[PDB]
Amino acid sequence: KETVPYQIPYTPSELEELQQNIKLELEGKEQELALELLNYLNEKGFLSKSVEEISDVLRCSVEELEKVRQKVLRLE
Repeated sequence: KETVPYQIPYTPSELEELQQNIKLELEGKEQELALELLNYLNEKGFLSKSVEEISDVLRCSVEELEKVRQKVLRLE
């Protein structure tokens, strides 16, 4: 790869795909958190920090954030 990529820093397709996949996959008390942070800050989601970060920001358990993230990341 010579020239710079296209998914940098962050692309819309990724964010939109993340939120959609969240509400399309997760549910109950899983998609809410994921979508919450996603809509709360687009910069924090696709390439968001470690699970610990998102968890600390959402004040929710890391385990949950990990499950939702893995479910929405499994697509990749």
